[PDB]
Amino acid sequence: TSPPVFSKPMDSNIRQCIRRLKKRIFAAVSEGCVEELVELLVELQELCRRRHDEDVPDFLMHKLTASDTGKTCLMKALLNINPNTKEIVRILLAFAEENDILGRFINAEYTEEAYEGQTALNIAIERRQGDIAALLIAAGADVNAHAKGAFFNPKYQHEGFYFGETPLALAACTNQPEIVQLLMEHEQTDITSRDSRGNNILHALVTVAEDFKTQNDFVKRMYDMILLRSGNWELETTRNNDGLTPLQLAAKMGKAEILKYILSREIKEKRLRSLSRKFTDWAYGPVSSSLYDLTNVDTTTDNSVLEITVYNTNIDNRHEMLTLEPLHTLLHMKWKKFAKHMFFLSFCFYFFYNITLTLVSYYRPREEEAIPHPLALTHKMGWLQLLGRMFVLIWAMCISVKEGIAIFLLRPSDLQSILSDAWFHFVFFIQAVLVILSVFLYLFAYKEYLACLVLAMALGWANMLYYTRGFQSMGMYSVMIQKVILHDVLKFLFVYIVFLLGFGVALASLIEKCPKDNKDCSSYGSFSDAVLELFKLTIGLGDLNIQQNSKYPILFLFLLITYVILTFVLLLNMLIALMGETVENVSKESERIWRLQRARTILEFEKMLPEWLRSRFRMGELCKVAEDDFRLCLRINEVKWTEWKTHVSFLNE
Amino acid sequence: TSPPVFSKPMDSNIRQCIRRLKKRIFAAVSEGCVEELVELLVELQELCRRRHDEDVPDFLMHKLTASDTGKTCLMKALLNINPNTKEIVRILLAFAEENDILGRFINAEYTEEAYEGQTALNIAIERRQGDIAALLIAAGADVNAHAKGAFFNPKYQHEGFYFGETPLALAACTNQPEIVQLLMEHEQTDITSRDSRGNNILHALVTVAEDFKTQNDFVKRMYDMILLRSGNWELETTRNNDGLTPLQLAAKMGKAEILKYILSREIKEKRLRSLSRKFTDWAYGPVSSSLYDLTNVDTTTDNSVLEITVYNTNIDNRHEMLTLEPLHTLLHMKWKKFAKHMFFLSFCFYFFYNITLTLVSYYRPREEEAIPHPLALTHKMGWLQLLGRMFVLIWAMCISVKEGIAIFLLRPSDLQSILSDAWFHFVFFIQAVLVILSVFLYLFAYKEYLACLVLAMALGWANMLYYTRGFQSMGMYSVMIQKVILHDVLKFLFVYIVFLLGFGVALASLIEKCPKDNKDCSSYGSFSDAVLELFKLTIGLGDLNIQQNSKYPILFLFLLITYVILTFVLLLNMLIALMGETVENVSKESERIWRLQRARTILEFEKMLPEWLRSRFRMGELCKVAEDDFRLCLRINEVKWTEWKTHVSFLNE
Ligand SMILES: CCCCCCCC/C=C/CCCCCCCC(=O)O[C@@H](COC(=O)CCCCCCCCCCCCCCC)COP(=O)([O-])OCC[N+](C)(C)C
Ligand SMILES: CCCCCCCC/C=C/CCCCCCCC(=O)O[C@@H](COC(=O)CCCCCCCCCCCCCCC)COP(=O)([O-])OCC[N+](C)(C)C
Ligand SMILES: CCCCCCCC/C=C/CCCCCCCC(=O)O[C@@H](COC(=O)CCCCCCCCCCCCCCC)COP(=O)([O-])OCC[N+](C)(C)C
Ligand SMILES: CCCCCCCC/C=C/CCCCCCCC(=O)O[C@@H](COC(=O)CCCCCCCCCCCCCCC)COP(=O)([O-])OCC[N+](C)(C)C
Ligand SMILES: CCCCCCCC/C=C\CCCCCCCC(=O)O[C@@H](COC(=O)CCCCCCCCCCCCCCC)COP(=O)([O-])OCC[N+](C)(C)C
Ligand SMILES: CCCCCCCC/C=C\CCCCCCCC(=O)O[C@@H](COC(=O)CCCCCCCCCCCCCCC)COP(=O)([O-])OCC[N+](C)(C)C
Ligand SMILES: CCCCCCCC/C=C\CCCCCCCC(=O)O[C@@H](COC(=O)CCCCCCCCCCCCCCC)COP(=O)([O-])OCC[N+](C)(C)C
Ligand SMILES: CCCCCCCC/C=C\CCCCCCCC(=O)O[C@@H](COC(=O)CCCCCCCCCCCCCCC)COP(=O)([O-])OCC[N+](C)(C)C
Ligand SMILES: CCCCCCCC/C=C\CCCCCCCC(=O)O[C@@H](COC(=O)CCCCCCCCCCCCCCC)COP(=O)([O-])OCC[N+](C)(C)C
Ligand SMILES: CCCCCCCC/C=C\CCCCCCCC(=O)O[C@@H](COC(=O)CCCCCCCCCCCCCCC)COP(=O)([O-])OCC[N+](C)(C)C
Ligand SMILES: CCCc1cc(O)c2c(c1)OC(C)(C)[C@@H]1CCC(C)=C[C@@H]21
Ligand SMILES: CCCc1cc(O)c2c(c1)OC(C)(C)[C@@H]1CCC(C)=C[C@@H]21
Ligand code: NA
Repeated sequence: TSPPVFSKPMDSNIRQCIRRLKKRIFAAVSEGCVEELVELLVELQELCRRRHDEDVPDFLMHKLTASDTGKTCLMKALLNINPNTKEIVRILLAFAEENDILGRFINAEYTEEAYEGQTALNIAIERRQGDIAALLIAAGADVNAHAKGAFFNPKYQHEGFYFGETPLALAACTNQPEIVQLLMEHEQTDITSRDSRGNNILHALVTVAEDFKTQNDFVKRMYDMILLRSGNWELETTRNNDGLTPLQLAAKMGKAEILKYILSREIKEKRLRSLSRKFTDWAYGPVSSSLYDLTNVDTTTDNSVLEITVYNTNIDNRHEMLTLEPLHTLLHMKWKKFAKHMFFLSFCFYFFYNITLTLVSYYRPREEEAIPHPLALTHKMGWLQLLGRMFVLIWAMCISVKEGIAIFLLRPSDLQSILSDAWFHFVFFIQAVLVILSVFLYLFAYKEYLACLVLAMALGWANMLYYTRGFQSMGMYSVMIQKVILHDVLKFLFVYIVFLLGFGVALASLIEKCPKDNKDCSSYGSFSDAVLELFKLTIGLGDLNIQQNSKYPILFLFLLITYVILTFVLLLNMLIALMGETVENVSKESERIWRLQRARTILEFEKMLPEWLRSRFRMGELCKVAEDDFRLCLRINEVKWTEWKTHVSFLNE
Repeated sequence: TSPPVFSKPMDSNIRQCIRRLKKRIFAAVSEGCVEELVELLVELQELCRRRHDEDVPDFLMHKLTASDTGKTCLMKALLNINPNTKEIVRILLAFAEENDILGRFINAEYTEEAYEGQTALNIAIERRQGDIAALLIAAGADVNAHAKGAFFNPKYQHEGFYFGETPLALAACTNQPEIVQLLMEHEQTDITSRDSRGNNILHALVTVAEDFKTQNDFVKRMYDMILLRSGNWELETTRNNDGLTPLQLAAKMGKAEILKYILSREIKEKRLRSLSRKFTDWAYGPVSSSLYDLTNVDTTTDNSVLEITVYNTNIDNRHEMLTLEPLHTLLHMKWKKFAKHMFFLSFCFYFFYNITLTLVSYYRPREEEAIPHPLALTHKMGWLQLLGRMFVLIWAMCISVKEGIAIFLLRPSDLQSILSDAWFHFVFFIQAVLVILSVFLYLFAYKEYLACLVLAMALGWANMLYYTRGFQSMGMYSVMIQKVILHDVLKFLFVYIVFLLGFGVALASLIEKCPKDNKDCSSYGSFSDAVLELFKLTIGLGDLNIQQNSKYPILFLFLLITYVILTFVLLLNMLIALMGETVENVSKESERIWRLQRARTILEFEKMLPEWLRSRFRMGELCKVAEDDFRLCLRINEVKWTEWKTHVSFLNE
C-alpha cells in the first residue's frame, strides 16, 4: 500500500536543505581517514584537558554525541561499512579507553522516539560484522538491550522491521548462526526475556516465518537450534501480553510450516526425550504408530490450537492446516462420536418445525377463515393443538436465543467476511423473530399476522437448505448460492438498476394522457408501470408498439429496442458469464470449504454440550514418557503406502 | 507486412539481365587473387602515368570508383570478407599511398540516394573486422561520418536499419565494446553529435532496445558504459528534433527496461555521485529509504515522463510502466492529496444534475401539461425554480465547453483506439448539446423539446455509469460494457442484419392482400411488420401459422422454422459464446486497466487545477547531493520482506 512515513532518518549522508570538530569527526569516521581520525582525536583530547575533571566525561560524551538524535560516532562508523572500518573501530575504542569512557560510550542509545533504545551491538550484528560483534561483546557490550520504538515495533508489516528488540533475536532472524552461538554461550544472555509485546526468541522467530515452502530452512532451523540448545521445556510455555504460546501464535498468524514442525517434533537423540511430541511406538513398514501429544492441542483449556485454527478467518491458508494430525484425527473422532448424531437430530427437529409451520399455515387455511388467527393458545383441539401450537412457539424462542447470542458475540472486522456462517446466523434469527412477532401482533388484535407468518415460512423453507453441508457431494451448492449472490448478483445490480431507472422515466415521459378511454388506455402509464414492463421485457413477457404516444412513435420504438438489445443481451449474458466464472472457480475448491464448514459445525456442537457429557467424551491416556512426565496422548496408527514404496525403491537400489 | 523495396542494391554478386580493367579489379578484390591484384595494379599505374600530373588523381579515382553508385574497390573488398581479405586491404592501401590518394580514397561516400553517405569504416565495423577498423582509424579514417539515406533512416521498423548514422553508434548497437573503446579514446570522436533526427548515441541505443527481458544485457550494458565513460551530465540532457531526452524517448517508445534502469541508476563508486538518481540514505534490512530524483519525472515542465507514460496509447506495455517508482508514489500522493476529493465532488454534482433533470422531466410531468415547456426562465416558482431552472442550464454548458475542448484536442490516429476515454468524451458532449438544444428548440415555439430532453435524460443516466472507476472491485464493468459492445456486438450485427433482411422480404412476399377483412388481417403485412415479427421471434414473443398465404403454407412454415433454428440458436448462442470469451479475457486483466484509467483521471484533474493550487500541491525538497548539485527529491521509504528474506537465506547458508 502507501509507503510508510518516519521521523528524522537514522543516517543522512545527503544533507537536506532546511560544531566544527564534531562534524569533522563524523565525516572522518564515515570514510577511511585514519590519519584524520588520529589528528582530530589528539586535538579533541587537548581541548578536553582544558577544564576540571568532573566535566571531562560529560564534555567528551557531548562532543561525541549528536544532540539531534543521540547518535554516537561509533554507531555512525558501524553504519557506513568501508574496507577499513576495523581500524577506525579500534582507534575509537582505544580513545574511549584513554579517558575511561569505555562504558556509556559502548552502551549508547538513541533519543528520537522512532528508533528509541537502539545500541551499537544491533548495528554491528545487522551488517554481518561478526568480528566487531565479538569485540563489543567481550569489551563492555550489554546484550540485554531493548530496541523499542515505532520503527522496531510497527503496528503491522510493511511499516517497520520487527525482530524481537534483542541482539540474539536479530541474529537469529538475520540468519547468523555463529553470532547466535556466541551470544548464547555468553552467560549474561538470558534467553527467556520478553521484550515489548511479550515475546521470547521463539515468538520472534515464529512471527517472521513464511506461509509455505519456497526454499527457507532458515527460520525452521534457527527455531530448532534455539529450542534444542536451550535444553528445557520452558520457552514453549511462556505467554505474550495476549496470552499465547509459540504453538498458538504460529497457529493464529497462519504460519503453517512452523506449526507442522512443532506439532510433530521428534527428537531421536537420547537424553532429551522430553521436548518431543511424537513418541513413536513401533513401525513395521507402511504401518506406523505414534503418541502425539494433546496437552495443548485439544479444545479443553480455553484456546486450544484447534479452536484458533478453525474459528479464525483472517488467513486463507487453513485448508492445509487441518491435515496436520492430531487435528484431523481429533475432528474425525468427534464427528463419529458425538457430532453427527446431534447434527441429524437438529436437522430432523428443524424439518418438523418447518412442516408444522406450513401445516398450521396452509393445510388448514390458517383456520375456518371466518375471522381467525394461527396457533396462539386456543384449546379444545386435542392432538393437533398440543403439538402444533406449542412446539413451534417454544422452539422458535430456542432459536431466537441461541442465534441471538451468536450475533452478539460476532466480531465484525473478522467474522463479517462471508463464508463464516454469518449469512445463516442472520437468517435463522430473522425467521425466529418473525414468527414471534407474528404471534405477538395478532395477540392483541392487529390483523396483520399473515404477512409476517408467510415471510417466516418462506425464510424457514429457504434456510432449510443450510443443512446440505452434512453430505460431501451436495455440499458445494450451499457455498455457491452465497458466493455468487454476494460477488456477481450484488455488484451487478448497481449497474442494471441504472438502465432500468434511466429508461424507466424516459419511456414514461413520451406517453400522453388518455383518460378519454375510461381508464389508463396505455401500457406505459406511471413510473411504476413502466418499470414493471421493462422488467418483464428483461425476463420476457411480450412487447408491441404502444399507441397514444406523442412527439414520436419512432423515438419510443427506438428507445425500447435499444433497451432490449442493451439489457436482454450484453448485460444478462455478461452477468451469466461472470456467474459461470465464479461457479467454475468455487467448484474445483469443493473439498476445502466443505471440510472447513464441517469442522466449524463440529466445534460448535462440541461447545454446545454440557460439561458432564463433554468430560465423558474425552480422548487420550496418561502416557509416561521420560522419568517424570505424565502428559496426555492420542495413539494414532498411520499408514502410508506410496511414501513407503518410494522410500524403499530409492533406498536399496 | 509486405517486404520493403529499395533502389539498386549495395553489392550485386549475381549480375541481372537488363571498362575492362575496372571489372578486373572488382572481381579480383571480390575473392583471393593477390597476384591478380598485383598485376592489375601494375598495369593500372602504367596506364595512369601516360598523362599529365593534374589528371592523375582524378583519373585514378574514376578508375577505382563505380560511377553507377560511387562504390570504391576498398568497400567492395570489405563487403566480401574472405580468409585473405587482410592482404588485399594492405595492397590497396599501399597502392593508394603510392599515388598520394590515401585521403579521399579512404573517405569515399556513396552517391545513390538510398545508401547515401556511407563510408568504409561503417562496413569494416559491421563485419566484425576490428583489426581493419583500427587500421583505417589510424591511417586516415573520418569517424565523424553520417550514413544518411533511406536505408539508414527508414520511416519505421521492418523497412531499414537505423543505428545512428555514426561509426560509434553502429559499434555500440552491434555489440562491439572493444571498437567502442577504441573510437572513444580517439580524440577526434565527438560523442555528443546529433546526426539526422537529432540523436546522440544514447538515443540510438534507446531506440533499438527490447520491450522486456529475454537475455539481453547488451543494450543496457552498452548504455551504462557509454554514460559512465562519458563522465558528464550532458548526454541525458540533449533533445532531438521533436524535443525529447533519452529518458523521455525511452518512456514514449515503450522500452520499459531502459526506463527502469535509467530512473533508478545508482553509482556506488565514489567520485561520480552525480550521474545517479537513487541516492540511498540508510538501510537496516527490509526497510530501505531513497531520494529518487524528480527533476524531469514530475508533471511540471511541459512533458514529464509521467504524462508521456499515461497519455500515450500506441504501446500496450504501460501496465508494467506505472510500477517503476517514483511514478507509483507520485500517483498515490496525488490521489490521496487532491484528486479523490475532486472526483467525489464531480460525482455528486453530476448525480444532482441528473436528478434535477429527471425531476423537472417526470415528477412534475414537465408541467401542469396544458401547453407547457420545461425550465426556460419562467419565474414565480421560488425554491424549485432558482435551483431547478438555473443549475442545469448553467452546468450543461460547463460540460459542453470542457468536453468540447477535449474532442478538439483529440488526436485521431492515436486516441481513437478505444479504452482511452473517447467513448465517454463523446457521450458527455452529446448529452450536454442535447440539453442545450432542447431548451433552444421550444424557446421560440418548436414544440419538439420532449424528444431531445428525454434523449438527454436517458444518455445522462446511462453515462452516470462512468463514475464506477473510483471503486476497484466495481470498475471492470465499465470496461466490459465497452469492449464487448465494440468487439462482439458490433461485428456481429453485420451478420445478423443480413438474415433479418433476407427473410424480412421473403416472408413479406408470400403474403396475400386481404383488405376484405376491413384491415391488414395478417400478421406479416408490409416489410416493417415482418421485420418486427422476426425480431420478436429472435427475442421471443410468439408465432403461429399465418393464414391468408399464397403459393404455399408449407414454404412459409419451413422458412419461418429455418429462420428460428438459424437465429434463435446457432447465432445468438454463438454471439453469447464470443461475449463469454471476451468477458473471460478482460476479467483477469482487471487491475491493469482500472489502474490505468485511475491514473488518467488523476492527471486530468491535476491539469484542471489552477497554477496557484498546483504550486501549493508540489512534492519534494532541495536535496544537496555532491558539492554543486541542488536537485528536487522525493523521500520514499520502501519495504521488501520477501526479497530480503530470500537474499539473506541464499547469502549466508
Ligand atoms: C422493510 C425494510 C427494512 C428491512 C429490515 C430487515 C433486513 C433487510 C436487509 C437488507 C439487506 C439486504 C442485502 C444484504 C447484503 C448486503 C451486503 C451486506 O450486508 O454486507 C456487505 C458489507 O460488508 C460488511 O461487513 C457489512 C457489515 C454490516 C453489519 C455490521 C454490524 C457491526 C456491529 C455488530 C452487529 C450488531 C447487531 C446487528 C444486528 C441487529 C458484505 O460484503 P463483504 O463484506 O464484501 O463480504 C465479503 C465477501 N467475500 C468474502 C466473498 C469477499
Ligand atoms: C435495493 C435495490 C432495489 C431497489 C428497488 C427496485 C428498483 C427501483 C424501484 C422500483 C419499484 C417501483 C418504482 C418505485 C415505487 C413507486 C413510487 C416511487 O418510488 O416513485 C414515485 C415518485 O418517484 C418518482 O417518480 C421517481 C422519479 C425518477 C427517479 C428519481 C430518483 C430520486 C428520488 C428523489 C430524490 C430527491 C433528491 C433531491 C436532492 C436535492 C412514483 O410516483 P407515481 O407514479 O405517482 O407512483 C406510482 C403510483 N401508481 C402506480 C399508483 C400510479
Ligand atoms: C439521426 C441520425 C444521426 C445521429 C447523429 C448522432 C451520432 C450517432 C452515432 C452513430 C454511430 C453509432 C456507432 C458508434 C461506433 C461505431 C464505430 C466508431 O464510431 O468507430 C470505430 C472506427 O474507428 C475509428 O477510429 C472511427 C473514428 C471516427 C471519427 C474520426 C474523427 C476524426 C477527426 C477528429 C474529430 C472531429 C470532430 C468529430 C465530432 C464532431 C471504432 O472501432 P475501432 O477503431 O476498431 O476501435 C478500436 C477497438 N479496440 C481497441 C478494442 C480494438
Ligand atoms: C445501423 C444498424 C441498424 C439498421 C436498421 C435496422 C435494420 C433495418 C431496418 C429496420 C427498420 C424497419 C424497416 C425499415 C423502415 C421502413 C421503411 C424502409 O426502410 O423500407 C421501405 C422501402 O424499402 C423496402 O421495402 C426495402 C426493400 C428490401 C431491402 C432493400 C435494401 C436496399 C435499399 C434500396 C437501395 C437501392 C440501390 C439502387 C442501386 C442501383 C419499406 O416500405 P413500406 O413497406 O411502404 O414501409 C412501411 C410502411 N408501413 C409500415 C406504414 C406499412
Ligand atoms: C445510483 C446509485 C446511488 C448510490 C451511490 C453510492 C455511491 C457512494 C458509496 C460509497 C462511498 C465510498 C467512499 C469511500 C471509498 C472511496 C473509494 C475507495 O477508497 O476505493 C478503494 C477500493 O475499494 C475497494 O476495493 C472496495 C471494493 C468493494 C466495492 C463495493 C462498492 C459497492 C457500492 C455501494 C457502496 C455503498 C453501499 C450503501 C449504499 C446506500 C481504493 O481507494 P483507497 O483505499 O482510498 O486508496 C488508497 C489505497 N490504495 C491506493 C492502495 C488502494
Ligand atoms: C446408540 C448410539 C449413540 C451414539 C451417540 C449419540 C450422540 C451423543 C449422545 C447424545 C446426544 C446429545 C445429548 C445432549 C443434547 C444437548 C442439546 C442439543 O444438542 O441441542 C441441539 C440439538 O437438539 C437436541 O439435541 C434436542 C434435545 C434433546 C437431545 C437428546 C435426545 C435424546 C437422546 C437420543 C440419543 C439417540 C439418538 C438416536 C438417533 C440418532 C440444538 O441444536 P439446534 O436447535 O438445531 O441449533 C440451532 C442453531 N443451528 C441450527 C444453527 C445449529
Ligand atoms: C426436503 C427433502 C426431504 C428428504 C431429505 C432426506 C435427507 C436424508 C437422506 C439420507 C440420510 C443419509 C444418512 C447417512 C449419511 C450421513 C452423511 C454421510 O455419511 O456423509 C458422507 C459423505 O457422503 C457422500 O459422499 C455421499 C455422496 C452422495 C450424496 C447424495 C445425497 C442425496 C440426498 C438424498 C438421499 C436419500 C434419497 C431418498 C430420499 C427419499 C460422509 O460421512 P461418513 O461417511 O459418515 O464420514 C466418515 C468417513 N469420512 C469422514 C472419511 C467421510
Ligand atoms: C432476470 C434478472 C435480472 C437482474 C435483476 C433485476 C432486478 C430488478 C429489480 C427491481 C425492479 C423490478 C420491478 C419492481 C417494481 C414492480 C412493482 C411496481 O412497479 O409496482 C408495485 C409495487 O409498487 C410500489 O410502490 C411498491 C414497491 C416495493 C418494491 C418492489 C420491488 C422489490 C424488489 C426487491 C428485490 C430484492 C432481491 C434480493 C435477492 C436477489 C405495485 O404497483 P402497481 O403495479 O401500480 O400495482 C398497484 C398496486 N398499488 C396500488 C398498491 C401500488
Ligand atoms: C479538509 C480536507 C481537504 C483535503 C483536500 C480537498 C481537495 C483539494 C481542495 C479543493 C478542491 C479543488 C478546488 C479547485 C476546484 C477547481 C474546479 C474543479 O475541480 O472542477 C471540477 C469539479 O467541480 C468542482 O470542483 C466544483 C467547483 C467548486 C469546487 C470547490 C468546492 C469548495 C471546496 C470544498 C473542499 C472540501 C470538500 C469536502 C468534501 C469532500 C469539474 O469537474 P466536472 O465538471 O465533473 O468535469 C466534467 C468532465 N468529466 C466528468 C469527464 C471530468
Ligand atoms: C437479442 C439481440 C439480437 C441481436 C441484435 C438484433 C438487432 C436488430 C436491429 C434492428 C431490427 C429490429 C426491428 C427494427 C424495426 C422495428 C420497427 C418497425 O418495423 O417499424 C416502426 C419504425 O418504422 C420506421 O420506419 C422507423 C425505423 C427507425 C429505426 C428503428 C430501429 C432502430 C434500431 C437501432 C438499434 C441500435 C442499437 C445500438 C446499441 C447496441 C414503426 O412502424 P410500424 O411498426 O408499422 O408502426 C407504425 C408507425 N409509423 C406509421 C410511424 C411507421
Ligand atoms: C439458499 C441460500 C441461503 C438463502 C436463504 C434464504 O432464506 C434467502 C436467501 C438465501 O437469499 C435471499 C436473502 C435473497 C432470500 C430473500 C427472500 C427469501 C424468501 C429467502 C432469502
Ligand atoms: C454503460 C456503458 C457506457 C454507455 C453509455 C451510454 O450513454 C450508452 C451506451 C453505453 O451504449 C449505447 C451507445 C448503445 C447507448 C445508446 C442509447 C443510450 C440510452 C445510451 C447509450
Ligand atoms: Na459458458
